[PDB]
Amino acid sequence: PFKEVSPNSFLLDDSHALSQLLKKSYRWYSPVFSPRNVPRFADVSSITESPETLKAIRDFLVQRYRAMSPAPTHILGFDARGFLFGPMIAVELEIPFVLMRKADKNAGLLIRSEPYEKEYKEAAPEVMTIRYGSIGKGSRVVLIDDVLATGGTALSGLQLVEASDAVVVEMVSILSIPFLKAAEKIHSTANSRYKDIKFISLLSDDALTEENCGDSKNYTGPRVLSCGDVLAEHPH
Amino acid sequence: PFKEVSPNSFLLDDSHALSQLLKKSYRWYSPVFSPRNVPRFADVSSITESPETLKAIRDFLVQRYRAMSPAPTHILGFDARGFLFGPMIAVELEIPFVLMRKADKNAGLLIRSEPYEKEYKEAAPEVMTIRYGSIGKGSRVVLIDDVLATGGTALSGLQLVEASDAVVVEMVSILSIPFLKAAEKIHSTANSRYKDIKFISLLSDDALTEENCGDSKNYTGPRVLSCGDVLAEHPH
Repeated sequence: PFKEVSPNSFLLDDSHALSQLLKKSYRWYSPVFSPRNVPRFADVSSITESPETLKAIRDFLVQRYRAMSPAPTHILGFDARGFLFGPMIAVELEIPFVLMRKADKNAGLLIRSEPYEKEYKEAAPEVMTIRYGSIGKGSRVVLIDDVLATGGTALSGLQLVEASDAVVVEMVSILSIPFLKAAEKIHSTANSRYKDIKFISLLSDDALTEENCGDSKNYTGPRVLSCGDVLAEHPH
Repeated sequence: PFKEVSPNSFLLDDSHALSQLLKKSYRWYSPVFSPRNVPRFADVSSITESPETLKAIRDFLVQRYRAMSPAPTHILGFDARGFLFGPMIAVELEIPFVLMRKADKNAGLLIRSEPYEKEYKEAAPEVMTIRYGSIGKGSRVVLIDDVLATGGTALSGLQLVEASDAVVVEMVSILSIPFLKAAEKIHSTANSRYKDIKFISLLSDDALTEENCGDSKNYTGPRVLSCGDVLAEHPH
């Protein structure tokens, strides 16, 4: 079951088989072996390439929403890693999977989010969208993505669902980075207007150790190799 | 069953329930209501937001790969729309779902594709990657994406699987645009080196009519609305 680690922010108890599987499967990479400058980049591929882990995520969440009352009406996934988990849950629940993407990636009349201005040593916030009418009045939406880091896109999701005159069931993520205090900040911003938004995570990055490092040890070459170069490494 | 519309390019017979459901569900948008300058932008959301259609795609393809011999070992989906269909099939087949993404989106040591130079009135081709070792020697990979248009990324997929010393089972897409002759061009390029690559599609865009137009009729406003503006349209 989910334990409240902080107000309206729940974490799956680490005894659960899903939590153990995630801890075992996850792989993170350091700057030299990743595309972003963060200490540990948690690779979503380490999850999707694991059949057992992918199935455990699907089963747990589907069971969770089937037993939920009132039941969710929609699943809104974030571009692009949220697309990896949303559809397999939505197909079982038999509800629509809506896409949250940048305007230049979305079709139809769109509704755009309004991100806050960035703070010193910033990092530009993303304006995200959903098609106008993809979610209606009375819709109960589950927001999904792989990792809850700073919470920028989660806030975009909240704004878009609110603008649509619908309610957020909860923000679910496979992994959370509690240090970045996304849930805490969202829960207090603008006089606690989002205080009632529930956040659920299946694993905390604090559970990831050196054993989860996917970095190649004692490697001094480039991070990216051309397909022609890789071809020359074997008889073909 | 799949019919050969051209050498190694198969289309699901339009009598199939899956083909009928796709024709009924699909929605396309013209330039003013889409993010790309094409006559008809086939919106993948019209598929994912349709529970019945999403389930029909999952059931058909899963059944197809379970009855396949030798059975596929991996499913490689294209960023980001391929992420929408791959995982729900891979979870049932209990095989890995590998991600093909641009280098600045992928973790670990990567293998990059080598796209051809563009032709007059061009449109810059994308260099795509997969993590080195995500697919090994002897792997039988199914490539998946929503639409087969020019085939640029499909070729990247083929190159990456080939470089990995693995074989392509087939390139599958929900929708194909036969007019752009992607299958024909890939099958002849570089002295027919990819002649044996099978292409399967579930629906041809020629089946999409005006009835599938998602455009708002007699609308003169902007394509994108801010969440604040949408909020003012209803009591809140």
